[PDB]
Amino acid sequence: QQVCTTQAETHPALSWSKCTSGGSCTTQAGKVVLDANWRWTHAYPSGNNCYNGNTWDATLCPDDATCAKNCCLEGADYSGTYGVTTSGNQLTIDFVTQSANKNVGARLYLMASDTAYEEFTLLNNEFSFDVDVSALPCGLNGALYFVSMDADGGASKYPTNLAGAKYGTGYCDSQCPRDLKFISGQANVEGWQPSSNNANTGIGGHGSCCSEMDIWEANSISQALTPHPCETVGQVTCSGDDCGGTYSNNRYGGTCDPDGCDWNPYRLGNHTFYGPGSGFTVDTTKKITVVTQFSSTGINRYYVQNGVKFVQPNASGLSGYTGNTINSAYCSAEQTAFGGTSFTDKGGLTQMNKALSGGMVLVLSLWDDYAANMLWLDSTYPTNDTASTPGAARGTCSTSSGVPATVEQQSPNSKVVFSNIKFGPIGSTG
Ligand SMILES: *[C@@H]1O[C@H](CO)[C@@H](O)[C@H](O)[C@H]1NC(C)=O
Ligand SMILES: [Cl-]
Ligand SMILES: [Cl-]
Ligand code: NI
Ligand code: NI
Repeated sequence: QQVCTTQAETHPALSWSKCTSGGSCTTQAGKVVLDANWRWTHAYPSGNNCYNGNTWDATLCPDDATCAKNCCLEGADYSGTYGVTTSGNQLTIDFVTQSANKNVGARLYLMASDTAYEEFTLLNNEFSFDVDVSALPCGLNGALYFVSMDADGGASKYPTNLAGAKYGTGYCDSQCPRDLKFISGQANVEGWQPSSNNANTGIGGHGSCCSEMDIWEANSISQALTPHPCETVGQVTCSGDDCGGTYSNNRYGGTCDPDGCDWNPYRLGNHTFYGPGSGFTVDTTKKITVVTQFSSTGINRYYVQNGVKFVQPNASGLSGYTGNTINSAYCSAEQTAFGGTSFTDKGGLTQMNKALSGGMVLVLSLWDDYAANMLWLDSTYPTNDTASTPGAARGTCSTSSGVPATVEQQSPNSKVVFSNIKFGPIGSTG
């Protein structure tokens, strides 16, 4: 895509800490950038909208290549349109923001500079952040995660991407998402189908696949930590159903693992660890520090709240696994007990570790779920199962919760607040 400037693009500043072996940390002057899908796209250098509602303009966009030549991305009013603000080391994302239109959430990337995403190599290192999920009810997901995106958004590979990282291009993840309007310097107009339950979204003929490490997906009720490997570490474009993922006729027919080897303490039999108020070990009405440590043998986790350190609880009642670590033994035991082969079919932790040994881009988002109402995170899922089905129970939310139109109407002032990001070798951030 091209770049237009009737709306200025200024990336909100966000401080974070880089720590070194020995525990010295120094402040990094980062910034964040809004994903290109949230932006206004119109004719370059000026003219009609290329995309409006959930359909493309056929004249401007007769094919994928011509569309990208004819259409530009605009700048973003982060606070006024998207409900995104920063202060020092703190980032806030509001759920519903009303201005010209109703905006729902956001997806943002941490930048090293105004033209480059920050690239984190996770293996042998740890990532720490603080989060306030108190204003995230059932059906919402405040997510902090990593994907194997190109640092320049693909600009050096695809000359028709003139927008680059400055405009939040180049997203990919383990779903091989097909809802993206621009992939690898081309529009996704050919075969585009509007969503039946969402006025603003659709599904195109291509998707964008890459490795993904979901450090944090959570609301005030439930949370999960999930590696997702892909057969190719970095970005690849897929076609149609061969993308796999939720919006495809065969979920597992692609090159990424859309399920992942997930660790949700509630799903793993600990129903008192995480939740609102003093009945839980980690009280979700108050700020939580979440630390995640990556090794060739596994992923370890601890929390700090009110100055008190709590390690990840052990899996409870999982046949053949007694630890608290995402390692190959856990991922196999999980598949054996709960079902599925996707994670190991796509190369498991060995393949995940290849992505963790290269640069990954930090993604911060807030979303509601137009496929499954977030029931997979915070309720019983699938709903035709009950608590007696192994792995069915993931949280205490009602099976009727999380319908997007309902949560958007009911809880529009929901928000997530991420802060105090720290990164360095294992043991260095604490
Ligand atoms: C849940 O985790 C807490 C904190 O680690 C622990 O004290 C408690 O025994 C765990 N519950 C079960 C059922 O294992
Ligand atoms: Cl229980
Ligand atoms: Cl419970
Ligand atoms: Ni194609
Ligand atoms: Ni219980």
